[PDB]
Amino acid sequence: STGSATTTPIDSLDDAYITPVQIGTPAQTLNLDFDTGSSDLWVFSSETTASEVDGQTIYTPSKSTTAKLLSGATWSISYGDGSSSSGDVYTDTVSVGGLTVTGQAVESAKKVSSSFTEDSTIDGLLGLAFSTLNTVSPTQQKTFFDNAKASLDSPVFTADLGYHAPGTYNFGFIDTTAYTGSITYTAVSTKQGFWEWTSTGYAVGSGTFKSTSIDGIADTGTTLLYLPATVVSAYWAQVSGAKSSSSVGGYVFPCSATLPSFTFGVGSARIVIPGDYIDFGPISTGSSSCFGGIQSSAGIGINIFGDVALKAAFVVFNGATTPTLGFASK
Repeated sequence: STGSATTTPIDSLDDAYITPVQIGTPAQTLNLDFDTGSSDLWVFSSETTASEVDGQTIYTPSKSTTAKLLSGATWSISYGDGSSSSGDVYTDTVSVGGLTVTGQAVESAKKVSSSFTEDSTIDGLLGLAFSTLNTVSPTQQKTFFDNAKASLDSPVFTADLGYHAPGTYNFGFIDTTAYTGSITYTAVSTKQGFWEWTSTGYAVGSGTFKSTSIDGIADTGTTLLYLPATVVSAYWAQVSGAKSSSSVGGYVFPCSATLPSFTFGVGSARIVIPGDYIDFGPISTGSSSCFGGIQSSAGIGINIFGDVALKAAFVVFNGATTPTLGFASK
Protein backbone atom coordinates (compact mmCIF):
# COMPACT_ATOMS: atom_id res chain seq x y z
CA SER A 1 0.00 0.00 0.00
CA THR A 2 0.85 3.67 -0.22
CA GLY A 3 -0.58 6.99 0.87
CA SER A 4 -0.12 10.57 -0.31
CA ALA A 5 -1.41 13.73 1.36
CA THR A 6 -0.96 17.43 0.82
CA THR A 7 0.46 19.45 3.69
CA THR A 8 -0.43 23.16 3.91
CA PRO A 9 1.23 26.01 5.80
CA ILE A 10 -0.97 27.36 8.61
CA ASP A 11 -0.02 30.98 7.89
CA SER A 12 1.98 33.21 5.55
CA LEU A 13 5.25 32.51 7.42
CA ASP A 14 5.18 28.69 7.29
CA ASP A 15 5.06 28.61 11.11
CA ALA A 16 3.78 25.02 10.79
CA TYR A 17 2.09 22.71 8.32
CA ILE A 18 -1.22 20.87 8.60
CA THR A 19 -2.24 17.68 6.86
CA PRO A 20 -5.79 16.29 6.78
CA VAL A 21 -6.30 12.96 8.59
CA GLN A 22 -9.42 10.80 8.60
CA ILE A 23 -10.28 9.32 12.03
CA GLY A 24 -13.05 6.90 12.83
CA THR A 25 -16.21 5.62 11.16
CA PRO A 26 -17.77 7.62 9.60
CA ALA A 27 -14.61 9.60 8.96
CA GLN A 28 -13.91 12.65 11.11
CA THR A 29 -11.34 14.78 9.29
CA LEU A 30 -8.89 16.69 11.48
CA ASN A 31 -5.94 18.79 10.36
CA LEU A 32 -2.88 17.50 12.15
CA ASP A 33 0.68 18.73 12.50
CA PHE A 34 2.89 15.90 11.23
CA ASP A 35 5.83 15.88 13.63
CA THR A 36 8.95 13.77 12.98
CA GLY A 37 10.20 15.01 16.38
CA SER A 38 7.55 13.23 18.51
CA SER A 39 5.65 9.97 18.63
CA ASP A 40 2.10 10.62 19.85
CA LEU A 41 -1.00 10.99 17.67
CA TRP A 42 -3.16 13.25 19.81
CA VAL A 43 -6.25 15.27 19.00
CA PHE A 44 -8.58 17.95 20.28
CA SER A 45 -11.72 16.06 21.23
CA SER A 46 -15.15 16.10 22.79
CA GLU A 47 -13.28 15.37 26.02
CA THR A 48 -11.13 18.51 25.89
CA THR A 49 -11.88 21.06 28.61
CA ALA A 50 -14.34 23.42 26.91
CA SER A 51 -12.44 26.59 27.87
CA GLU A 52 -9.35 25.20 26.12
CA VAL A 53 -11.04 24.71 22.74
CA ASP A 54 -11.14 27.82 20.49
CA GLY A 55 -11.93 27.04 16.87
CA GLN A 56 -10.31 23.62 16.49
CA THR A 57 -12.06 20.66 14.93
CA ILE A 58 -12.64 17.95 17.53
CA TYR A 59 -12.67 14.17 17.42
CA THR A 60 -15.75 12.69 19.08
CA PRO A 61 -15.07 9.02 19.86
CA SER A 62 -18.71 8.32 20.80
CA LYS A 63 -19.72 9.07 17.19
CA SER A 64 -17.23 6.56 15.75
CA THR A 65 -18.48 2.99 15.42
CA THR A 66 -14.88 1.72 15.27
CA ALA A 67 -13.57 3.65 18.33
CA LYS A 68 -12.60 1.51 21.33
CA LEU A 69 -11.48 2.85 24.71
CA LEU A 70 -7.95 1.70 25.50
CA SER A 71 -8.84 0.89 29.07
CA GLY A 72 -6.56 2.29 31.74
CA ALA A 73 -4.40 4.19 29.25
CA THR A 74 -3.33 7.77 29.76
CA TRP A 75 -0.85 10.04 28.04
CA SER A 76 0.93 13.28 28.84
CA ILE A 77 3.46 15.15 26.75
CA SER A 78 5.55 18.29 27.04
CA TYR A 79 7.20 19.73 23.93
CA GLY A 80 10.52 21.55 23.48
CA ASP A 81 8.66 24.85 23.02
CA GLY A 82 7.07 24.64 26.48
CA SER A 83 3.66 23.48 25.28
CA SER A 84 1.86 20.37 26.62
CA SER A 85 -1.27 18.22 26.57
CA SER A 86 -2.70 15.11 28.23
CA GLY A 87 -5.66 12.75 28.29
CA ASP A 88 -6.88 9.24 27.63
CA VAL A 89 -6.70 6.90 24.65
CA TYR A 90 -8.91 5.24 22.05
CA THR A 91 -8.02 2.91 19.24
CA ASP A 92 -9.64 3.72 15.93
CA THR A 93 -9.24 3.63 12.16
CA VAL A 94 -6.92 6.36 10.87
CA SER A 95 -6.31 7.17 7.20
CA VAL A 96 -3.80 9.52 5.62
CA GLY A 97 -3.99 10.22 1.91
CA GLY A 98 -5.52 6.84 1.09
CA LEU A 99 -3.44 4.76 3.53
CA THR A 100 -5.46 3.15 6.34
CA VAL A 101 -4.38 1.83 9.73
CA THR A 102 -6.90 -0.01 11.87
CA GLY A 103 -6.39 -0.04 15.63
CA GLN A 104 -4.31 3.14 15.71
CA ALA A 105 -3.90 4.69 19.14
CA VAL A 106 -5.70 8.05 19.02
CA GLU A 107 -4.81 10.05 22.10
CA SER A 108 -7.78 12.17 23.14
CA ALA A 109 -6.88 15.43 24.88
CA LYS A 110 -8.58 16.25 28.16
CA LYS A 111 -6.15 19.15 28.69
CA VAL A 112 -4.05 21.27 26.32
CA SER A 113 -1.73 24.19 27.05
CA SER A 114 -2.53 27.73 26.01
CA SER A 115 -0.40 27.76 22.87
CA PHE A 116 -2.51 24.94 21.45
CA THR A 117 -5.79 26.61 22.37
CA GLU A 118 -4.58 29.83 20.78
CA ASP A 119 -3.78 28.18 17.47
CA SER A 120 -7.13 27.51 15.78
CA THR A 121 -5.53 25.88 12.75
CA ILE A 122 -3.95 22.81 14.41
CA ASP A 123 -6.36 20.09 15.59
CA GLY A 124 -3.64 17.85 16.99
CA LEU A 125 -0.32 16.21 16.23
CA LEU A 126 0.63 13.06 14.36
CA GLY A 127 4.02 11.91 15.58
CA LEU A 128 6.48 10.31 13.19
CA ALA A 129 9.54 9.86 15.39
CA PHE A 130 10.32 6.41 16.81
CA SER A 131 7.67 4.71 18.91
CA THR A 132 10.05 4.49 21.86
CA LEU A 133 9.14 8.14 22.59
CA ASN A 134 5.40 7.47 22.75
CA THR A 135 4.01 8.62 26.11
CA VAL A 136 1.03 6.26 26.51
CA SER A 137 1.03 4.44 29.86
CA PRO A 138 1.00 1.64 30.96
CA THR A 139 1.33 0.26 27.43
CA GLN A 140 3.40 2.31 24.96
CA GLN A 141 1.65 2.69 21.61
CA LYS A 142 3.03 2.68 18.06
CA THR A 143 3.07 5.59 15.64
CA PHE A 144 0.96 5.65 12.50
CA PHE A 145 4.08 4.93 10.42
CA ASP A 146 5.15 2.05 12.66
CA ASN A 147 1.68 0.48 12.35
CA ALA A 148 1.53 0.96 8.56
CA LYS A 149 5.12 -0.04 7.84
CA ALA A 150 4.76 -3.75 7.13
CA SER A 151 1.91 -3.08 4.69
CA LEU A 152 3.68 -0.33 2.78
CA ASP A 153 5.27 -1.10 -0.59
CA SER A 154 8.52 0.19 0.91
CA PRO A 155 9.01 1.02 4.63
CA VAL A 156 9.54 4.75 4.09
CA PHE A 157 7.77 8.06 4.19
CA THR A 158 8.87 11.31 2.59
CA ALA A 159 8.53 14.99 3.51
CA ASP A 160 8.37 17.56 0.73
CA LEU A 161 7.54 20.82 2.49
CA GLY A 162 6.86 23.93 0.48
CA TYR A 163 8.17 27.45 0.91
CA HIS A 164 5.10 29.64 1.35
CA ALA A 165 3.22 26.88 -0.47
CA PRO A 166 1.69 23.44 0.02
CA GLY A 167 3.78 20.30 -0.10
CA THR A 168 3.42 16.56 0.27
CA TYR A 169 3.83 13.69 2.70
CA ASN A 170 4.09 10.33 0.94
CA PHE A 171 3.98 6.92 2.59
CA GLY A 172 5.39 3.76 1.08
CA PHE A 173 7.07 5.14 -2.04
CA ILE A 174 9.61 7.63 -3.32
CA ASP A 175 8.24 10.02 -5.99
CA THR A 176 11.18 10.31 -8.36
CA THR A 177 9.58 13.35 -10.08
CA ALA A 178 9.67 15.36 -6.83
CA TYR A 179 13.42 16.10 -6.64
CA THR A 180 16.44 16.93 -8.80
CA GLY A 181 19.70 14.98 -8.96
CA SER A 182 20.18 12.10 -6.56
CA ILE A 183 19.13 11.32 -3.00
CA THR A 184 22.05 11.19 -0.61
CA TYR A 185 21.45 8.87 2.33
CA THR A 186 23.07 9.35 5.70
CA ALA A 187 23.16 7.34 8.94
CA VAL A 188 20.61 7.69 11.71
CA SER A 189 20.90 7.12 15.43
CA THR A 190 17.63 6.15 17.11
CA LYS A 191 19.18 6.21 20.59
CA GLN A 192 17.21 9.33 21.62
CA GLY A 193 14.13 8.25 19.63
CA PHE A 194 14.65 10.88 16.95
CA TRP A 195 15.63 10.90 13.31
CA GLU A 196 19.09 11.94 14.45
CA TRP A 197 21.90 12.36 11.94
CA THR A 198 25.22 14.19 11.44
CA SER A 199 25.57 16.98 8.90
CA THR A 200 29.03 17.28 7.37
CA GLY A 201 29.18 21.07 7.58
CA TYR A 202 27.94 24.39 6.33
CA ALA A 203 28.47 27.46 4.20
CA VAL A 204 27.07 31.00 4.44
CA GLY A 205 26.04 32.57 1.14
CA SER A 206 28.80 32.23 -1.46
CA GLY A 207 31.32 31.50 1.28
CA THR A 208 33.57 28.45 1.39
CA PHE A 209 32.23 25.27 2.92
CA LYS A 210 33.27 24.51 6.51
CA SER A 211 33.71 20.80 7.13
CA THR A 212 32.49 20.12 10.64
CA SER A 213 30.22 17.48 12.16
CA ILE A 214 26.82 18.78 13.29
CA ASP A 215 24.65 16.21 15.10
CA GLY A 216 20.97 17.08 14.90
CA ILE A 217 17.43 15.88 14.31
CA ALA A 218 15.21 16.09 11.27
CA ASP A 219 12.11 17.61 12.85
CA THR A 220 9.10 18.61 10.74
CA GLY A 221 7.39 19.80 13.95
CA THR A 222 9.89 22.59 14.62
CA THR A 223 9.62 25.76 12.54
CA LEU A 224 13.18 27.04 12.55
CA LEU A 225 16.75 25.84 12.11
CA TYR A 226 18.57 25.60 15.44
CA LEU A 227 22.35 25.18 15.22
CA PRO A 228 25.39 25.72 17.46
CA ALA A 229 26.02 29.31 18.51
CA THR A 230 29.30 29.45 16.53
CA VAL A 231 27.52 28.52 13.28
CA VAL A 232 24.63 30.87 13.92
CA SER A 233 26.98 33.76 14.73
CA ALA A 234 28.87 33.18 11.51
CA TYR A 235 25.60 33.37 9.57
CA TRP A 236 24.21 36.58 11.07
CA ALA A 237 27.61 38.32 10.89
CA GLN A 238 26.95 38.44 7.13
CA VAL A 239 23.67 40.33 7.60
CA SER A 240 24.06 44.07 7.99
CA GLY A 241 22.37 45.26 11.16
CA ALA A 242 21.61 41.79 12.52
CA LYS A 243 21.82 41.36 16.28
CA SER A 244 20.96 38.82 18.98
CA SER A 245 18.23 40.29 21.15
CA SER A 246 17.72 38.81 24.59
CA SER A 247 14.37 40.59 24.97
CA VAL A 248 13.09 39.15 21.68
CA GLY A 249 14.80 35.80 22.28
CA GLY A 250 17.02 35.44 19.25
CA TYR A 251 18.60 37.03 16.22
CA VAL A 252 16.67 39.84 14.55
CA PHE A 253 17.57 41.89 11.49
CA PRO A 254 16.31 44.89 9.52
CA CYS A 255 13.96 43.84 6.80
CA SER A 256 15.85 46.11 4.40
CA ALA A 257 18.77 43.68 4.73
CA THR A 258 19.44 40.97 2.15
CA LEU A 259 19.70 37.48 3.67
CA PRO A 260 22.41 35.15 2.39
CA SER A 261 21.64 31.53 1.69
CA PHE A 262 22.72 28.84 4.13
CA THR A 263 24.14 25.55 2.89
CA PHE A 264 24.31 22.37 4.97
CA GLY A 265 26.14 19.17 4.13
CA VAL A 266 24.69 15.71 3.71
CA GLY A 267 27.70 13.51 3.17
CA SER A 268 29.42 14.98 0.13
CA ALA A 269 26.12 16.52 -1.03
CA ARG A 270 24.87 20.04 -0.32
CA ILE A 271 21.41 21.44 0.45
CA VAL A 272 21.01 25.17 -0.13
CA ILE A 273 18.48 27.11 1.95
CA PRO A 274 17.67 30.29 0.01
CA GLY A 275 17.97 33.49 2.06
CA ASP A 276 14.26 34.21 1.80
CA TYR A 277 13.48 31.02 3.73
CA ILE A 278 15.27 32.52 6.74
CA ASP A 279 12.93 35.58 7.01
CA PHE A 280 10.12 35.21 9.57
CA GLY A 281 8.88 38.76 9.37
CA PRO A 282 8.32 41.57 11.80
CA ILE A 283 8.70 40.71 15.48
CA SER A 284 5.50 42.69 16.07
CA THR A 285 3.03 44.25 13.66
CA GLY A 286 4.53 47.35 12.10
CA SER A 287 8.06 46.72 13.40
CA SER A 288 11.03 47.20 11.16
CA SER A 289 12.82 44.44 13.07
CA CYS A 290 12.47 40.98 11.51
CA PHE A 291 12.87 37.61 13.21
CA GLY A 292 15.53 35.26 11.91
CA GLY A 293 14.94 31.68 10.85
CA ILE A 294 18.33 30.40 11.98
CA GLN A 295 18.77 30.50 15.74
CA SER A 296 21.09 29.10 18.39
CA SER A 297 20.45 25.66 19.82
CA ALA A 298 22.50 26.50 22.93
CA GLY A 299 20.42 25.42 25.89
CA ILE A 300 18.09 23.23 23.81
CA GLY A 301 20.65 20.48 24.19
CA ILE A 302 20.26 19.32 20.60
CA ASN A 303 20.53 20.81 17.11
CA ILE A 304 17.24 20.83 15.19
CA PHE A 305 16.92 20.71 11.42
CA GLY A 306 13.40 22.13 11.43
CA ASP A 307 11.16 23.27 8.59
CA VAL A 308 13.52 26.07 7.48
CA ALA A 309 16.06 23.39 6.56
CA LEU A 310 13.76 20.55 5.54
CA LYS A 311 11.63 22.62 3.17
CA ALA A 312 14.76 23.21 1.07
CA ALA A 313 14.96 19.45 0.40
CA PHE A 314 13.11 16.33 -0.51
CA VAL A 315 13.57 14.21 2.59
CA VAL A 316 13.32 10.44 2.88
CA PHE A 317 12.61 8.93 6.29
CA ASN A 318 13.72 5.35 5.65
CA GLY A 319 12.32 2.95 8.22
CA ALA A 320 14.25 -0.10 7.09
CA THR A 321 15.58 -2.40 9.80
CA THR A 322 18.48 0.04 10.03
CA PRO A 323 16.86 3.43 9.56
CA THR A 324 18.50 6.08 7.41
CA LEU A 325 17.72 9.59 6.15
CA GLY A 326 17.85 10.72 2.54
CA PHE A 327 18.13 14.28 1.26
CA ALA A 328 17.75 15.59 -2.29
CA SER A 329 17.64 19.08 -3.73
CA LYS A 330 14.42 20.02 -5.49
